[PDB]
Amino acid sequence: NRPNRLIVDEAINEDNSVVSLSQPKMDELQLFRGDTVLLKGKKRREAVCIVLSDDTCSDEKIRMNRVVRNNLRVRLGDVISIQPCPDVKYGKRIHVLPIDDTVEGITGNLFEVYLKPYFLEAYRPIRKGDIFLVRGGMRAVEFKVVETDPSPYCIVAPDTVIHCEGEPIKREDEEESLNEVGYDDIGGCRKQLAQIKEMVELPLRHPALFKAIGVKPPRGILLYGPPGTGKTLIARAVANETGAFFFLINGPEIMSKLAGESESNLRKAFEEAEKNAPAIIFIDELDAIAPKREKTHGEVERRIVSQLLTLMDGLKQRAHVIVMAATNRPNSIDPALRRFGRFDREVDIGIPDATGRLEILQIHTKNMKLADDVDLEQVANETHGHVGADLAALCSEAALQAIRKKMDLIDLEDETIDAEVMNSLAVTMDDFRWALSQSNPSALRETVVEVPQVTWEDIGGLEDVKRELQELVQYPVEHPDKFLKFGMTPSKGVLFYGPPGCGKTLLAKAIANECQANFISIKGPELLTMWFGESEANVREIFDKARQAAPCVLFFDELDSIAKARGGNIGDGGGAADRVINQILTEMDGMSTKKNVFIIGATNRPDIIDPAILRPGRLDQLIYIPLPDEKSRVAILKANLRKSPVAKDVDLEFLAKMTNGFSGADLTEICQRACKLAIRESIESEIRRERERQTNPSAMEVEEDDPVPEIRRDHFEEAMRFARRSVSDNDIRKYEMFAQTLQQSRGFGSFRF
Amino acid sequence: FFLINGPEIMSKLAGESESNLRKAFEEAEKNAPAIIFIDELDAIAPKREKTHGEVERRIVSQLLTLMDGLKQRAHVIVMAATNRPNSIDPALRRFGRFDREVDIGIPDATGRLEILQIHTKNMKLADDVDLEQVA
Amino acid sequence: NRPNRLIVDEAINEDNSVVSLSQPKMDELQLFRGDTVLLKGKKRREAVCIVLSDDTCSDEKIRMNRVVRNNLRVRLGDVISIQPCPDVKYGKRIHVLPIDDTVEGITGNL
Repeated sequence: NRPNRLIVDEAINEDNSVVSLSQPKMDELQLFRGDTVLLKGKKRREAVCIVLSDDTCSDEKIRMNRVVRNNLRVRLGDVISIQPCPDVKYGKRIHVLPIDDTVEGITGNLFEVYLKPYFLEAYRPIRKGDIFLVRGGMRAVEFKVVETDPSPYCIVAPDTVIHCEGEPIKREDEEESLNEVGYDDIGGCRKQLAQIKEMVELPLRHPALFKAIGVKPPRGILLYGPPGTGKTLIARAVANETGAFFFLINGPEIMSKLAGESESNLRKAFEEAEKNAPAIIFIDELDAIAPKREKTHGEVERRIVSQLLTLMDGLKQRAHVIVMAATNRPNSIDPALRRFGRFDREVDIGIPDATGRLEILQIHTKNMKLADDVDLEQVANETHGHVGADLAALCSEAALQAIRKKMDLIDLEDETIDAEVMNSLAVTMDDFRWALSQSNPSALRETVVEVPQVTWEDIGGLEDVKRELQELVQYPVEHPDKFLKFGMTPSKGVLFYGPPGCGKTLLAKAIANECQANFISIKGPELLTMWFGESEANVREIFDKARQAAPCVLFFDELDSIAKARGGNIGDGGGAADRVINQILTEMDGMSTKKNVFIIGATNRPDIIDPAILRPGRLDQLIYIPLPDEKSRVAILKANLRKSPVAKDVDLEFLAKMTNGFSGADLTEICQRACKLAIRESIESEIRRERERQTNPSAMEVEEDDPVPEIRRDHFEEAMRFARRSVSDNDIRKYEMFAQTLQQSRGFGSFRF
Repeated sequence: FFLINGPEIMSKLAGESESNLRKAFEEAEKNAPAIIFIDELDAIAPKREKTHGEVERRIVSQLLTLMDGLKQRAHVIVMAATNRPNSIDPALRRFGRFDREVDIGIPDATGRLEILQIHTKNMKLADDVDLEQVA
Repeated sequence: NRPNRLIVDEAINEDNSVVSLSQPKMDELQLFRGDTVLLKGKKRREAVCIVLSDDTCSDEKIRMNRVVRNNLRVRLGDVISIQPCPDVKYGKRIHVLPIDDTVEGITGNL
């Protein structure tokens, strides 16, 4: 219509396709009932204008029938210009092709039924997959018109010779055409995408603008995007939306085994596309595969690369040519085309944001069931780890889990498959959450494999530490607000300088279970490689994966091992490792974005720490965790008892008093030993009862006959007699000295005037 | 069934194996709602990341084109016969062939004994073969 | 399927190919002499079987015989009704090919 769009919400008429001719609509656009002005809808939309001017009763609003919007595969409220468009022209002999799902079951001759329904709903919709108000024949007679350029909307006239439907159009092909890939069907990084999309379109939509500029437009940019992000899918969909002489290319076809056959085929394709109309091609990282006569020794490949470069960058290459390049290697090493003029531009693609994730999720759900039981906004807010095609796969997995539950929640339902039941299945926030827990990011899916992790509730003590971890996690959710208020960035991570060997893996697992993001963990065993220089390459790969997967954590296991105290003292391997560690630290601190990371490290001792890494900035924070206290001992005992048969026979307070800060792992081991003794006693009692093999029907008054359904204080005393108390006084002194050294730098007052 | 040995997919002519695989996939698709068995698929490629082989890169591109095709499975099953269940293969690097892994109930432990019992019960008359020895 | 487990008991008729229909199938299948009673079964089963139902006396158990299960390749309790013969397609030249077992053991030519 105009930049002032028609508010098509509720037409004055209630037919299938009747635009309510507003006083403004019927006046500014001469939209009379006989005026069959074709509305400028979406995706080549045109029809006969059913004027529904009802300004006499109330204020006539410019509204199209909601049935028209539902039919035309559009939304109600669009702008459409009321003029006779050529998409529905005048025609003498128009081909008629009734659909197979429409021709089958129809009553009478096709011409007889059609002419009967030809006059009915003449001003119906003829847009993309538009369902005209074709009611008649006592059946779903889908008047599948050819919708040809000559008279796509057939006026009721005997002149229109109804050509026989030479083929009954199958419903599957019709659905596939309706299930097309649109430009708005992608979403995501619209800010970047439109920059190239409008650039391409305006050059064709307003070529006069390009002429007035005096500068030619690009010949097709390169999509430097993360692989498998739907980037291939997104490019294909964008090409499908564009109405141009497109001819995508693939590397497999680009690799011929004959003498120059691939290059000749590529040249022929380019020439045919140029001769056709607006050329559009798709590439798959064959330029990162281009040796540039320098990377590799494959001359035939190099020859093909050079010929392609000349074709795309040469004397009078082409007009109306769009060489769209999809960089499957995001860091496409193409020293030849990836420059000014040789490449048109470079489109950078990757993972979306939380808002973009929500948009993509909404797009996926739009073609899905009700999902009323599932809160999409909360799920998208939670789903801050996966993105793009990963998010789409997650949605598919949630649908599959809900469907598997419902089909399992029902019988096979092969006789009465209640579509109402299927719709009611929809999607559950329970099913969605179950899949999401089952789901994980694809990058981590090839990177890490988690094991069971107990919740922070199972974590005993470290209340201040738990609070700090919670604050760090919440920083991700509201850090925009904090930066807006103060303007201060958060810390990266803290070195959990815990008691020596007290077990910090427990803390790490508890954090990971309590973690709400993509928490990754380092491994001290996989630090170095025999291949020269591979260590920093592994380090670089890890850092890059972390930067890609924000928010993320880096549980630096064997922090002392990587620290190597000084670094670079003796041995060539030692020097190389020190260099790699320094490079990793510099990558960590720092010349990058540093979006969301967590430096979680536990070392043997502060002396074992890397002096440079231990320095601030390189070290964000540190947790010089001491050994367990009596209250901590009681907490650990309770946590252990959370899954055990308890008793009051042995006093937990007395146990803590006798502990004198003994190792909590020792207490857990003592509990395990007591439980094992009780279980063995129960097994022996059961064996003894079975020895008298049912001597009486009521031989066992307690059928289980649990001899130790509670904790035997005798077992506790026996475990105490064989206690460990692994707290080394020399190790105590060493950890205390390290802590005292740390605290020596500490100590400050109010410092307030 | 379309058994496709990974070793059989190794050719000296760059693309010849890839072109043959694409042709076989198309022929099976035109044939019926068939099932493709990608034998030795895990070692069939290095995902063109660990290896600098341009042939490997071409094979990966063909797979991402052939295996990931626009409705290229008209009721067709691309069953990727991985060499090892946990082998970190090329498709581990490129999780596009397993762009969706089905929640499917995996095997059992007495399935060794069960399969031995089936084989003995298939046509064998070894009555004196004790089932305890089989277990 | 249905929540009530179908009782797999002995068929009323001794022959495997002949079975007794249930109460609902006693009169549901119309007995026609000029048209073969093709029962709708599993694997495109169009079998011209009898409409002999023991439902006129008692509730005949819905269960196949010892060889009927391997014959029809249908599970116990599966619903089978008299429907149009889908395995019987009339064509311009529709002839049944012979086999060696059809030739071997039979007197004269196949």
